[PDB]
Amino acid sequence: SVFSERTEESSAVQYFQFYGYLSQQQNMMQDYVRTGTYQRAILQNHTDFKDKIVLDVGCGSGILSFFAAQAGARKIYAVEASTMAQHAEVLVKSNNLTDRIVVIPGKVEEVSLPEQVDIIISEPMGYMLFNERMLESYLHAKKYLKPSGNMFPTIGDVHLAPFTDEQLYMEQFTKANFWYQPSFHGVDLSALRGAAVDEYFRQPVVDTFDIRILMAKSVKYTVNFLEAKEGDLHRIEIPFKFHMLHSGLVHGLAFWFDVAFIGSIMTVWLSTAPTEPLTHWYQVRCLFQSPLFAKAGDTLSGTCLLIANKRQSYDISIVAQVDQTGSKSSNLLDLKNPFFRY
Amino acid sequence: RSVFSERTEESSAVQYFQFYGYLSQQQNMMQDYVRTGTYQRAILQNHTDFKDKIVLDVGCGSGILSFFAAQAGARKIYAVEASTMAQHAEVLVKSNNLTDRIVVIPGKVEEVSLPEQVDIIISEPMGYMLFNERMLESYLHAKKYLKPSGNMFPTIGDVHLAPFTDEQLYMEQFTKANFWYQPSFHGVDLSALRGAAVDEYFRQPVVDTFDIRILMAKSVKYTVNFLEAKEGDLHRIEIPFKFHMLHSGLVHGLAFWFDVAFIGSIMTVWLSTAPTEPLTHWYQVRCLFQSPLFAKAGDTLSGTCLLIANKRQSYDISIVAQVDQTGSKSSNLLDLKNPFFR
Amino acid sequence: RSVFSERTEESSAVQYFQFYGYLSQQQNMMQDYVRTGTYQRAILQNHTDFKDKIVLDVGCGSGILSFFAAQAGARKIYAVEASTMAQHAEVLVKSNNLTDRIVVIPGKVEEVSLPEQVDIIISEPMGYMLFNERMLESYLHAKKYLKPSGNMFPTIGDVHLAPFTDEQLYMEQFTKANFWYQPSFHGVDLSALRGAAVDEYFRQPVVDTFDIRILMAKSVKYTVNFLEAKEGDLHRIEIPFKFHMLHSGLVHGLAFWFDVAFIGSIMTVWLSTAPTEPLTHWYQVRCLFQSPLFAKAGDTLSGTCLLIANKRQSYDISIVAQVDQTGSKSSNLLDLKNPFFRY
Amino acid sequence: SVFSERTEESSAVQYFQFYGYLSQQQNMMQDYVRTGTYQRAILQNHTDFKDKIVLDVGCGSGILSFFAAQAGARKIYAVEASTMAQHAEVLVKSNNLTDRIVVIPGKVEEVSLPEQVDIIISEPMGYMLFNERMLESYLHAKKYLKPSGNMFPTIGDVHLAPFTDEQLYMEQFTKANFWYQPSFHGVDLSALRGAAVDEYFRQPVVDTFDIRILMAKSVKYTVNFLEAKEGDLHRIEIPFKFHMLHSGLVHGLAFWFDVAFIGSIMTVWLSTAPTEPLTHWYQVRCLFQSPLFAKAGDTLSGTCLLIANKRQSYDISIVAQVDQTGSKSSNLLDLKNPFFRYT
Ligand SMILES: COC(=O)c1cc(O)c2cc(NC(=O)NCCCCNC(=N)NC/C=C/[C@H]3O[C@@H](n4cnc5c(N)ncnc54)[C@H](O)[C@@H]3O)ccc2c1
Ligand SMILES: COC(=O)c1cc(O)c2cc(NC(=O)NCCCCNC(=N)NC/C=C/[C@H]3O[C@@H](n4cnc5c(N)ncnc54)[C@H](O)[C@@H]3O)ccc2c1
Ligand SMILES: COC(=O)c1cc(O)c2cc(NC(=O)NCCCCNC(=N)NC/C=C/[C@H]3O[C@@H](n4cnc5c(N)ncnc54)[C@H](O)[C@@H]3O)ccc2c1
Ligand SMILES: COC(=O)c1cc(O)c2cc(NC(=O)NCCCCNC(=N)NC/C=C/[C@H]3O[C@@H](n4cnc5c(N)ncnc54)[C@H](O)[C@@H]3O)ccc2c1
Repeated sequence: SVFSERTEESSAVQYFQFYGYLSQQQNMMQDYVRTGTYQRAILQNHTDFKDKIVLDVGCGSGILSFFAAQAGARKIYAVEASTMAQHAEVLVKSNNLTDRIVVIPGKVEEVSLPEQVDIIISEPMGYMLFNERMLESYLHAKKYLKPSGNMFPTIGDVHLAPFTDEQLYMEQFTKANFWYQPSFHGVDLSALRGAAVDEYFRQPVVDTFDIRILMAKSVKYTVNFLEAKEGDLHRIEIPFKFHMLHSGLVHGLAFWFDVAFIGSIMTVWLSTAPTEPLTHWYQVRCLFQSPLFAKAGDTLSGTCLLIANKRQSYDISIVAQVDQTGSKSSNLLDLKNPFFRY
Repeated sequence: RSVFSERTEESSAVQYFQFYGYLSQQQNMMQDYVRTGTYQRAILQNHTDFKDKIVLDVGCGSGILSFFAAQAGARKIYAVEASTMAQHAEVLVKSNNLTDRIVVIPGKVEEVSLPEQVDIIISEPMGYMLFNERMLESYLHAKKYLKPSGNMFPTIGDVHLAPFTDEQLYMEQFTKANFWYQPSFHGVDLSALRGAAVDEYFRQPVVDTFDIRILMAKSVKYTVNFLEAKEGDLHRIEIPFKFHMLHSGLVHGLAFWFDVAFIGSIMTVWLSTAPTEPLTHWYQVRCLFQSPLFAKAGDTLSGTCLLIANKRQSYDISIVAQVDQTGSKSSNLLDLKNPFFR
Repeated sequence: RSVFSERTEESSAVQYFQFYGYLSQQQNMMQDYVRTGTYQRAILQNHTDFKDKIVLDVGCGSGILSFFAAQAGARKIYAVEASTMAQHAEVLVKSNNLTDRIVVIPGKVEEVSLPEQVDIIISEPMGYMLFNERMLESYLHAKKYLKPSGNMFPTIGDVHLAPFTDEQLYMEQFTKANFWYQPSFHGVDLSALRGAAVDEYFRQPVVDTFDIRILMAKSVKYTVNFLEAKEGDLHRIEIPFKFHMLHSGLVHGLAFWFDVAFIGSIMTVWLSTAPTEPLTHWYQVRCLFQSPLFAKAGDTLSGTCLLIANKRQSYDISIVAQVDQTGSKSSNLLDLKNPFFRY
Repeated sequence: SVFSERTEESSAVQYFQFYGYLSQQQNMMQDYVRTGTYQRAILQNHTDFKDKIVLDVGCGSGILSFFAAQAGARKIYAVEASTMAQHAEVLVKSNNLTDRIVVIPGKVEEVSLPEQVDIIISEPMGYMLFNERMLESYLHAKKYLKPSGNMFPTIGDVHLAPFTDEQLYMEQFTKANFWYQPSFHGVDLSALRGAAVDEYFRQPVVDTFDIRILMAKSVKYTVNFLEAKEGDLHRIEIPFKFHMLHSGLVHGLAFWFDVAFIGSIMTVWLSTAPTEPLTHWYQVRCLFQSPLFAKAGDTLSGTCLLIANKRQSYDISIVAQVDQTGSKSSNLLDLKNPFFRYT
């Protein structure tokens, strides 16, 4: 299948094992911004659901399918590949909805659906939007979507902005300097210090921060889920030209995302921005190896290149320069192995 | 088709060795002064066990124990390591001018070939609750390279189990599970999953430390003598216990810690992870009962702790316990692979 | 087959009047200075409502309110009491040389005969949560003896409801019920009864006091006007509510208190059992939800509190509540007759 | 029936309602002395149960029946009159014992059993042993007992001893003196002071005490359950002659009880004595209206007369004198209305 071809088995096993835990479902469900917004998006756009056929991609415990049911869906196919599928079945029976919600265990790339659907619902967003590569499963599911069918969410906006955080930058060196000692219990560890620094710099930092560290208005990269193909997410090139609002050292780029549910009655937004209440997605920061000095009114230009890998994540390549001085910085980061700093 | 590969799922092995490939994890272990200092003291104070001897270091990581063996006058030390840390160990051996004495051999100790038999094996094979990671088996497997009358460091391991009362720990885990009691979470009845949620939460061993005043009886000790034991002995570990209750109250579960002893020619040195001793990176481990047992001071609490090895480099733990005077019984099944770090 | 006997099981009536027969219980009530002092102030400061008037004292107990009516210049006071306390009231009337003004009439006010109509009725008919004991109906029944211009003291009653958060109260009741979770209590599996145990514990309204900082929204008020109401109005009491949440958190249930007003010709005097006011022997009452509802500040929590009168001189309480924004719902059934005294 | 003839309906309703609550079962079950001793008595005398037919009188949740089952009983009839019967049925099913434990709802005086039993088990003891008059239901149940048959418990011993407790005595007057005031909000209450004192003195005091208040070795009254007839408990006369071990004022008599399970293998005792760990039976003290002065070596003689009433309790008459001085005291107490003093 399409899933198996783009995914290493060792990664898939661990991934679905993780999503098998009720504790993880509870964690997601307790995020009121997440759960409450999905409910509002679905219920306030009830005419998009009333007597319609629905597909729920990666349904977990089934919450979104129950929201679809509350909004009057005739039939809902809830697909889930983890062992959570069996717990969803239990809930469907206990809530007397066996006639309306049909749980289908398996990958959405592998299962068969009996009929085409009017609307697809899912929560395919990982850290930095793209992590987990579930957006591709969501897009793959459009083979089951009728012409003029809708998708919830309809679009996703990834936001990038440059930040200054001297303490975050310096912390990498302080940690690595453990190895810069000539007699640790009689052993000279200094030769490994450079390797430790490299290791810490490969890790994107998952944490939140005060918005006062942001040095320019964000640049937005939009994926329209109605129009996009799976293929569009294998190589994601995000050019940026930031107009600097403050002078100082730029230590890296900060990432967050919004999604929009574009219904017939209204558009509802779910934001993970640092200006908004914290979600279980937090925000993500990728450091530069060396900070770039910019003055207010300079432009900081470059590219963020995300290359999909077989571990259900991305290799991140960031190149940036201050156009006025020609000072340049790169970094290469492994999105699969983030540092949780919070 | 090696012994390691036969008892280990590939997905588990990949993740395991990836984890131990990170310098940050080496640093974490090395910064435990009780662990690093005690290993150094054990080796150096028993220098005649090392002077002009051949040594095998099983799972050497960064190589620290091999450097200690060298400081104590070892003629030759084979340092085996299966993670990518092997390459960093090589770097340190060169940078410390010890290429004549320390030979790094990358690979699993079950798979590599050594040119000669050794006088002594050194390792840190202990995981959480001693047994986790199933590295004790690799350590014992390595005895095929040990000369007759060869020694092992550590020489023996003692696991200790004792009943505890901790209402706050119990209520915390119970309170989390009770999230799934709600009849109307955004209009959805979750209560059918409540039993399954409780099972999941109570299946997790709790890794943290505690005041010794929670212990309700003198510990029971199970000893593994590394000189005598075979790999096979660790596939199924049955630990009988009969506790003489020193205090009345609710027993919420069993607490576990371990000591190891380095039995040298000059002296015996102990490394203890007991709650009476300074904290180590092993902490201590508590297995909760789903329902606490009431006992009076002077009652006996008897039963069995059964550890069954699995292919994820850990153990399924079965605990059966009863208050003999009343016949109040509790049985519980825990997944040592998925601990809760408090 | 009086009105009292028809609405009341004999076993409940026996126990009820036996309880109110004890001097120790009278002392308990009389020692509440807020209660005794406020009744005295209401009566004495409205002396022209009593001066040379005929008075009925419904459920007079030891007779204290009748003595207050006498101090305020009443010509004649009929003091009705169904418990054996009637005989102790007679003793006090003689010992205080008021035999010419206070006439004790033993029996239920639904059963006795009074020789004439009265200008004003006085009583303390309020139980826990106002309605408990169903004495408000005896008080209203007594209006058959009231002249057209006639007044009532108290004149009106306001019941207040507000949502509260109290994790410790919730966990306490839950922790007690969880005794019945054990799979091996001396070798016996009790877990099949766990649901029934929880129902039983959560069916009990909690009588005690609390800090007002647990209240999560402004109270909703339900008013009974004693001058206008009929006995029948109290058989089924429906209290709708729509709370505008002032704080985010888990709502563990609803808190209840009441005020009564003595609306006299000279002034109105209030007796409040609110948690903002000094403690009375009525305390306050909390009905827990079996499962708490999460609300955010600015949500609305709407539903109904339905009180259905029973033959045990109390009410079956039905509470249905939902957070409108999420549709999270809780319904609960409580036995007001069997409260848990937590103080 | 025999139960209905000796019991007022209003008393029976309230009584069985009380025992219907899981909270009350839990209270009793959590008494480790009670539950643990019953289990030990049954299990350590397993040959009295192995393949035998058993009757469990007033089984409540069924715990004693489950102990009988653990000891190898072939069949157990568990009789219970409260709504707890239905909860017991649930536990029998949940513990897969429907083939061995048969719950029979109703009064043991009214139900039918299909066959005679080898042994009766029960917990018929109330406060001071006799309260609740359940001992009579237990004895009544012997109509179902085979000739060889045993009873668990087999015998009950009530203990009486004189005590000195000045603070307990004085406390009655301090409480009553609330009424000894000439102007309580303008009302002279003093006429009721004597009546308040009388009321407090009619109540037996349920709490525990240090054994150092006891002024003489206890006197024992034994009921042998194998031999006694229901009738024997309608009028219980307990003569006493105490040989005073200490000088001082005797303020009343203290009561506790032991029961013995006399099995084939061993005798097991359950004691509620003040020398033993506290149980949910506590101990009971009946005050004298006036204390008696005695010197060490004097004899304090008299009678405790318990007269059964239709409220499932006893009217207690206590008469005592110091033989050397002829100083005499009486008291009359209502066992149905005890004062729970324990804090
Ligand atoms: C190498 O090791 C590491 O370095 C590692 C290892 C780890 O495990 C780590 C875990 C971390 N945890 C963490 O904080 N994550 C944040 C998540 C927040 C946002 N959550 C989501 N909304 N998730 C998306 C929803 C998914 C659902 O859809 C189902 N589904 C997926 N695909 C299919 C398909 N094809 N067909 C059918 N159903 C499918 C799936 O099963 C779920 O139910 C952090 C770091 C780690 C590092
Ligand atoms: C939420 O996420 C989870 O679910 C999760 C779950 C978890 O359990 C987690 C556990 C955590 N930490 C942890 O465990 N701390 C206690 C251990 C401290 C001390 N460790 C040891 N001394 N271990 C043994 C030494 C091994 C060395 O030997 C090498 N080696 C092994 N085998 C062989 C072989 N056959 N041949 C050759 N070399 C071999 C290996 O590469 C190493 O260098 C942290 C996070 C977790 C998260
Ligand atoms: C077993 O444990 C339980 O289950 C339980 C359950 C409980 O509820 C418990 C309640 C407790 N205490 C309590 O409630 N405290 C504060 C609230 C009381 C505030 N006092 C009042 N104002 N009440 C109303 C006034 C009545 C007077 O009027 C007389 N009267 C009534 N009706 C008529 C009639 N038709 N005709 C003529 N006279 C009548 C009556 O005889 C009195 O003299 C304590 C323990 C409990 C235990
Ligand atoms: C309003 O406040 C008050 O005025 C008040 C006044 C009070 O006195 C209070 C007393 C309190 N506590 C108390 O008493 N503690 C001492 C007793 C502890 C040990 N109890 C027993 N073992 N009881 C004997 C066994 C009974 C079981 O046998 C069943 N059963 C009985 N007869 C029959 C029959 N004929 N047929 C079939 N089944 C029958 C019955 O249903 C039960 O399951 C608490 C509160 C109070 C409040």
